[PDB]
Amino acid sequence: DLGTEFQSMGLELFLDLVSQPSRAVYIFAKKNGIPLELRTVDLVKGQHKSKEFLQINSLGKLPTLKDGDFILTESSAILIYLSCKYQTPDHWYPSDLQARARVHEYLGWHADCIRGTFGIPLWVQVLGPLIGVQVPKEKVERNRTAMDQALQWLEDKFLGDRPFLAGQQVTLADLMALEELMQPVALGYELFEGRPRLAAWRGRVEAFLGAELCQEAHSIILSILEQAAKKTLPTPSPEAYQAMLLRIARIP
Amino acid sequence: GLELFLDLVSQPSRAVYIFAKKNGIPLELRTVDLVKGQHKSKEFLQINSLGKLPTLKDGDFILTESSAILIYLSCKYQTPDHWYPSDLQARARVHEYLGWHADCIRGTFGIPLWVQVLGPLIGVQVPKEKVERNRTAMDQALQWLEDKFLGDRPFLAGQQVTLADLMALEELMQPVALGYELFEGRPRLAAWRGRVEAFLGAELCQEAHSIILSILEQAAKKTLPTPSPEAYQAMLLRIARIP
Ligand SMILES: N[C@@H](CCC(=O)N[C@@H](CS)C(=O)NCC(=O)O)C(=O)O
Ligand SMILES: N[C@@H](CCC(=O)N[C@@H](CS)C(=O)NCC(=O)O)C(=O)O
Repeated sequence: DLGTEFQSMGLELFLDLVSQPSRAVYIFAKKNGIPLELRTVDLVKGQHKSKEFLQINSLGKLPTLKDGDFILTESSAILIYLSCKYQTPDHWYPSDLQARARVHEYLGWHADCIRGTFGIPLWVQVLGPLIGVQVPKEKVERNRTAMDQALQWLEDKFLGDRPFLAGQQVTLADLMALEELMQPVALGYELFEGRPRLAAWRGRVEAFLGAELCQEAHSIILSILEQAAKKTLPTPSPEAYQAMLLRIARIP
Repeated sequence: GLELFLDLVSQPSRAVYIFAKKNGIPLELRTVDLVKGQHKSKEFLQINSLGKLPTLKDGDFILTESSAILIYLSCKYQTPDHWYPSDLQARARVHEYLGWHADCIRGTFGIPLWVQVLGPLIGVQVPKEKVERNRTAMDQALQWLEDKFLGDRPFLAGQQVTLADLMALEELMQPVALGYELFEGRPRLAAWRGRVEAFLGAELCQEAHSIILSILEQAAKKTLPTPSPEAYQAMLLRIARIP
């Protein structure tokens, strides 16, 4: 038992930029100059279900942080953990009791109404057809309606007449939300059209993060539909296939 | 004074109720009857536009989400550190559980109430295929609870009871109350429940679980309220997101 499933010199982030929470953690680290050894784990190929990866995260999900012997999953937990270990600027995760509660409030609602809803178009347009499975139209339509309702709440409850989702500055909440919303955008769902306040929010977040950073975070997802069309994606392993079938059958 | 809007039929409502009672945080409890539809009434929507429970009102500061409310209260009233430890890694274990919980527990464990009580109340059956898929999903999630989170440790995020255990126990009680004996065959999980329940106290557990433990019989006796049209609408949407 040599622990050769090989460490980098420092902090390791196991990720795939096709994944929304992977992109959120990637961006946070890059923007703050947190030195991470990025380890690519190819979801479509099934490397997350490889013997090697399951030794690191038994759940076989991305992203995963490895800080020495300390292995941490869940983007929200990773983002917060990095923020306090690397003492990032307060605005991301405010200390103030109430401003922090607003971030935790968004992250909780996000997990219910954004996560698991906005990623469905990749399954419909790319990943299902990749393994010969079509998502029924009734479900696609239901998903479109749910996305619309969630965006409406995003504007009305969280953003309102304010600049960011949880107050006056960019927080972990804005990062999490943007990267989920990018998944359908990259597949040609024009989510920001007809929604000016959300559109301006997007520009505000991207302006803050920086074009070059956004560009390289989103590169892979912005190209995936065209790659699928030209049949250049990996063939899923049997383990990825199993997981894919389960995810597709979780679509309501 | 603090106000907590809740219904003890609701899992996250129960989690917050328990935390506050156990720590003696003085709350004005404000019952909002979910089955009736009071959560979609105009007066409650003036409090939480999302129309969901639980909701906390601290002066003119209105906060939703049980996880966020639990953390807020923990800091506000400076409760024993173990619930929400300050230590960087012990804290992350709590947040890690809460994130996974929101994916794999919340939305899966509540389904049997919809299958057995709430759907039938408004004339809608959940298809057998979905009930079986749900049973399989609960069993996979329980397995992860035991293998990844508990392991051979006493609680879900370490050596002491945290917010994670409270959230987990109250979701797991929903099917238990409806006759799913999900602790059968799972010694680590059964032991964990014993530990948590011993810490909270028998009386507090009984108060928190009384309503959900009597709901099946209320459905059988036909004594549940008639949902408002707004509640009916929300019910139909919830039922249709069952996969
Ligand atoms: N709530 C988790 C979600 C993690 C997650 O489900 N990640 C996906 C990629 S976006 C994954 O690894 N899926 C592979 C699988 O479930 O087999 C987080 O934000 O970290
Ligand atoms: N993630 C939220 C979930 C809140 C929630 O969905 N509560 C349910 C009752 S358990 C509710 O109010 N449902 C009514 C509806 O959605 O119309 C939390 O833990 O507070």
